[PDB]
Amino acid sequence: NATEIRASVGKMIDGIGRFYIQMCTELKLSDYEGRLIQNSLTIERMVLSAFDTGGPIYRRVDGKWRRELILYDKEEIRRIWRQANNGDDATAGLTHMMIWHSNLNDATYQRTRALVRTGMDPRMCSLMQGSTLPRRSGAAGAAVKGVGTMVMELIRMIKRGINRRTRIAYERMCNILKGKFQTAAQRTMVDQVRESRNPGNAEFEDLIFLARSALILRGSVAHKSCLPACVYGSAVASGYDFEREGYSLVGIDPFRLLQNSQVYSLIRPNENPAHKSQLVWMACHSAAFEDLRVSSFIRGTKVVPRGKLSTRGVQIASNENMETMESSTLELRSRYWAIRTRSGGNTSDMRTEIIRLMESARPEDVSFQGRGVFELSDEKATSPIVPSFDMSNEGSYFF
Amino acid sequence: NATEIRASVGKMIDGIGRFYIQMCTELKLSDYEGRLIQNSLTIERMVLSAFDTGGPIYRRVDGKWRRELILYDKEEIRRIWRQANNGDDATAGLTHMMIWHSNLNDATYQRTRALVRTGMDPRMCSLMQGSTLPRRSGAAGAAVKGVGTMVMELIRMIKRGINDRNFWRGENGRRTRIAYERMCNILKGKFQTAAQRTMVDQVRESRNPGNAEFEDLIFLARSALILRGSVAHKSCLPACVYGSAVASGYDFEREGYSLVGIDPFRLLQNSQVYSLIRPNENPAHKSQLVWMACHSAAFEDLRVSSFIRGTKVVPRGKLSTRGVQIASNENMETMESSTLELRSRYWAIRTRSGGNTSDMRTEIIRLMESARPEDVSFQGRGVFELSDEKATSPIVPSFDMSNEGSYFF
Repeated sequence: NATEIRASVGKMIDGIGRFYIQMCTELKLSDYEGRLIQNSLTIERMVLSAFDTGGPIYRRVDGKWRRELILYDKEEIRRIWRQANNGDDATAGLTHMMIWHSNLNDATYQRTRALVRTGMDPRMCSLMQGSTLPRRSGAAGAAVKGVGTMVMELIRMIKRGINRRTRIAYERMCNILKGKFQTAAQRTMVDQVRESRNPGNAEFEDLIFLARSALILRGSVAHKSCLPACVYGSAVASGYDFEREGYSLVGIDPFRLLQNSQVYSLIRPNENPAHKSQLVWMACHSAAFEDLRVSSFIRGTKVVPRGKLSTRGVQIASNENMETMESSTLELRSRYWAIRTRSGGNTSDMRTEIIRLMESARPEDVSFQGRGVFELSDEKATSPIVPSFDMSNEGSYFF
Repeated sequence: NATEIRASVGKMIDGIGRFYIQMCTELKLSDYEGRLIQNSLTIERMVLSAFDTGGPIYRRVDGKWRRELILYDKEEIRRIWRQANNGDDATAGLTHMMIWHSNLNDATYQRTRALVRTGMDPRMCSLMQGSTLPRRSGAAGAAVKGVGTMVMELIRMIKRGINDRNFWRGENGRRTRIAYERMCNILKGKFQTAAQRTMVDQVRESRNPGNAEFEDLIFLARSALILRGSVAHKSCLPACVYGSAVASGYDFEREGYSLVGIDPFRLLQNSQVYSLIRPNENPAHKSQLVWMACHSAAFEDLRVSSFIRGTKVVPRGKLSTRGVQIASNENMETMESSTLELRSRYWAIRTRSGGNTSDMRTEIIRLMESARPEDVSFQGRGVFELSDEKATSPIVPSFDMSNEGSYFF
């Protein structure tokens, strides 16, 4: 059923577009200045703030870039927003940029300080997908969350409490949690946790276990390709009428759109452009915890690890100066595309059950058997391509 | 030094009187109206509601009485205040009003509602003195408050942080903690035994105050039942009286006034103060009340209470009167006004001491274990006559005559 799902989400994409265009028309920005991922970000956040303000806005004068600090009627923003969505709320829409930000943050930063202070192992990076994503996120907003993400929450919710209506949350938060697991025991053990009203260290220690079980017996976590507002604004302005022509966040749509996007970015004096583009590209698909090998394969070019990456962050801090600042054109095109999946793959004390399953598991264990990559011409999911990694690679752990 | 105090006191007294006058002179009152206790309380309230306004103002239509829910412009009241007060902000004066009320409050309502609530034993009245006094009252406010109240406010927080909204955390949390500490130090201050005091320190040294800390305070509170705490007793009078007093041109600023001496009794002695009373009550029973409230002798031994006064001071459970102020829910055509018997044969001085004698928990028990109700405190002090204006002839009474039921409540 390509009617609702493909076209209803198109309508949510149209809104973001239209809005971005309106909002650019207010700031009286130029074309080059509306394609500046920097300005786009600021706008996106102005809105999510107002629906739950001012921000940094960069301008282009003969030669150099001028940063403007501006403020807008928090309500005016809310007004312009609905105008674009037919006076609707389109929570989906706000939630969408709510994720684009997430996926950018899960790739720009490593959230160790928080994991440890929670009592999670810092090496549990690949499980913190969407830890930045405000709880306000929608129902299809949490589905993108990693197993580890959920645990950090419950553990804090529990840690302060064990240190009224709050209950329905906890059970559900677990049901979701449990719905991440895709194996008997995994599933069953979550229940054994959800049994206690005042779950103390008994649980505190057990979920942490299950957290680690997912490192081997992963769960189902959806990935959503959420592009910057500018990309959708520009597309809408170019005539693309997505609600009519349909759009996806896990199909070929997002890659194809990024195959023509003209996004620019501010870039510090010593930073590497190629390295900058990489970053953004990984935020456009939630590939911050993907196997670098595959990311590079699909990308078309080296996908260098975080450490070796030359950049501190896409947003420009108030600290920096504009004199020594310039801007490059972001390389967002990719070689092939792939169905962003949700599945994690698979081959007494319920712990034992898992520990026993954990064991038989080898890192070499092939997942998504038969699934492959698609050419950018292959609109339909017709012919798949299987990658062979016998190759001089460059790692697998972005972090 | 000593001559100063009395000046400021007078200075304050004077201000107050000067004020209540202006209020009468305002509402176009009379000698009578301006002496009715109920009318006074309404004023004082409004004088306080103006520094964070309305109340019932009583008038007499020959045959019956009148209510008039007066709403006087807030900012104006606080402005006539400085006028009457030389353009000084008499905050102390405003504190005097507050206390008068607290002391009239303890003398009427038994605060059990709140005790069982915070988990304190319902039998701790002896300790809940000055509890209705808001935080808005300074050091004066605290000196008056007692162990019960101090514990109560501490337990209130201990618990408020168990629901824990990060109660003791973050920039504001750290600010609360500071407060919690202050209050711990206030409690500790009142204690006379190092054991109690040292044991306070053991509680305020925690950072996750919970049941542990909680039970230790309930403990410290029982102890104050026998190892008396050191509390402050003052003599605060309805400003209607202070009005009449300045009337005579009695300049307290000169003549000096005090809140722990004879001066308070001197006024109440020559003073005409009425109060509205409903049917089925003994018009003397209200007198006791107001009188008690005036001296804060709500938790004083009924003996020393009934002796210090000429008549026999009866307990609450045989005092037919449900308070000074009057509700709006019931008949006002049956309001017999009466003159309050606010006099006493003898006057005594109010004091601070309670006459005083986890290892601390095991050791405090000893002291308690050692105390006896038959122990005499304040050896050497007695009651004085109104002719002995300079406390000099102690009349140390012989008490136990089987009329022992000193527990007002």
